[PDB]
Amino acid sequence: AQSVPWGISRVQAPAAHNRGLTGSGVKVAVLDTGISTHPDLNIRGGASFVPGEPSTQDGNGHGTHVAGTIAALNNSIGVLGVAPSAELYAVKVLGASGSGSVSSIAQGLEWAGNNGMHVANLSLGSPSPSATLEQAVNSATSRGVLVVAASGNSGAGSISYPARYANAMAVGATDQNNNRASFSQYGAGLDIVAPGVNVQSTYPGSTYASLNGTSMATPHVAGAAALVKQKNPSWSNVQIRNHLKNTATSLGSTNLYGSGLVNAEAATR
Ligand SMILES: *S(=O)(=O)Cc1ccc(C=C)cc1
Ligand SMILES: [Ca+2]
Ligand SMILES: [Cl-]
Repeated sequence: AQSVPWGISRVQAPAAHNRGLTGSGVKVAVLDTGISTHPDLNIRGGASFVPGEPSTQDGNGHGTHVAGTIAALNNSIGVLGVAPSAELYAVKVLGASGSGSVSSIAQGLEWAGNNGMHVANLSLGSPSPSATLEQAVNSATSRGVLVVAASGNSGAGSISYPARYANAMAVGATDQNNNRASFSQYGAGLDIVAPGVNVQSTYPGSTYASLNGTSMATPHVAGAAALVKQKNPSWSNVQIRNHLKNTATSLGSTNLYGSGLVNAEAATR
């Protein structure tokens, strides 16, 4: 049996699926700890930039979890992604510990821009800026990648990097009441929010697990971007980003929520 995690329903992905929109034909890179082989995922390719971890399999769990929020397969098992037919790429930039470097992350962004990705999900970041990282965000953006990044989990009213950069689409986290999760960073540069509490997804060991974080919110938006790109193949990264924001549901101040809660139904209508 398949179930639909609450956040997938909250962003109204099923309404898009019912119009034939699944993310088919859209390439989405998950820049994270890898993605493990899993019967509810279809991994098309990828690359590793973590020295000593040359495989793209996931020794941590987070990247597999993020991948399933984007793209868990629509079938009779497991869960269901926002964009269940997205073409899914494992771009390992963080090791099994959950950390990498700005260089590995930048290499993953450059890979995305050199390999035809439409969306790059970066459920990662730091409170400090990075010139290396910034250059790579801008380069990927110039190559047509929509960079979608987590705002961070410190609870502060400023957002972390790379989400803070103008050419990243910064995503904060909401709870089941459509309030900002206490940990979700907010403030200048915040673009949008999505579910990030008690998010069930695919997990290594061919299982399913729940996590909290802006890392869980981000892939809802990356998946919604893929739905919008399938509907509107000619659109740029900027057009997709703007449309997601323009069709989001206001939840409160722009400082706290950006444009508000992503709405895949309104974005694909
Ligand atoms: S996540 O699991 O919520 C991990 C994570 C995401 C983002 C940052 C900073 C932007 C840090 C950790
Ligand atoms: Ca499934
Ligand atoms: Cl729906």
